[PDB]
Amino acid sequence: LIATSTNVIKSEISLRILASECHLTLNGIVEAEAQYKMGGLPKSRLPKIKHPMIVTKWVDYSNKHGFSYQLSTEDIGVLFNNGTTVLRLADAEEFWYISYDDREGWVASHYLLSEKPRELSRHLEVVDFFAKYMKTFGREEYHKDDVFLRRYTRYKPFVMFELSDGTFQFNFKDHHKMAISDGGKLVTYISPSHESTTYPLVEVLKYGEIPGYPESNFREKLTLIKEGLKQKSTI
Ligand SMILES: [Zn+2]
Ligand SMILES: [Zn+2]
Repeated sequence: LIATSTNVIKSEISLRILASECHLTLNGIVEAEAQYKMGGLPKSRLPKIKHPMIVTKWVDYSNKHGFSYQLSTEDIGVLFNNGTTVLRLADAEEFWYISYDDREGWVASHYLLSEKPRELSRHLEVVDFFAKYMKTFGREEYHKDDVFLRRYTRYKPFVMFELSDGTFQFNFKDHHKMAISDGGKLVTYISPSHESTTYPLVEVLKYGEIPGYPESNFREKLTLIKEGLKQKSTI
C-alpha cells in the first residue's frame, strides 16, 4: 500500500493515540478471524449492534486552505493545514475548535457562531465555503456522541478515515464502504445506494460475505483493511 496523501500530524502524543486505535481494532479483526477459524466463544456478552458515525461526504482541494468532510450527523468538519479542526455542528449555531494539546493530544473548545472569536474569523470563512459546498467533547447530552476526523489516508484502492471515537471507515473504488467499530468487533456495510447495515464481524466471516451483497468482495476488502491498519500502526 502506497499512500498518495494523508494529513500531517505534528504531535507525537496524537500519533501514539492514533496508532493505539489502529493496533486495537486490528487485534479485534484478527481475534474475530480466530473465532471463525478455531471456534472459541468469548465469555463476554456479544457486541450490542450500534450504527457508527460515518463520513458521508468529503473533498480534498489544494487551494481552499483545508480538507473537508460531512458526517452522518450532518456536522461539517474542516481539517486545516496546520492540523487544527473546526467542527461545525449541523444546527449551524455551535462549533468546536480542535487543536493540539501536550497532555491529551487533542483539545476541543466550545463556541457559538454568533459569538465567534476574532482569532478564528478566517477559519469560519473557510468553514462557510465548505458548508455551501456540502449543501474530547465533554459529557453534555448534546455533545456526548460528538466525533471528528483525526486522520485520513488516500490509497489507490481505498481512502481510510480514522474517527475520534475509534471507528475506522474505508471507502473503496467500487463505492462499497465499510466501517469497523467497537475495537474491530463490528462491521458496518454501506452499499453503493447508501443502505447501511451493521453486523458482528465474526458473523460475517462465518457467512463468508456481506448479507445481501455478494458482489462486495468482502474477503479482499478485509485484507486491504488489515494492511491499512497494520501500516498506520507503525507511525
Ligand atoms: Zn497490544
Ligand atoms: Zn453545545
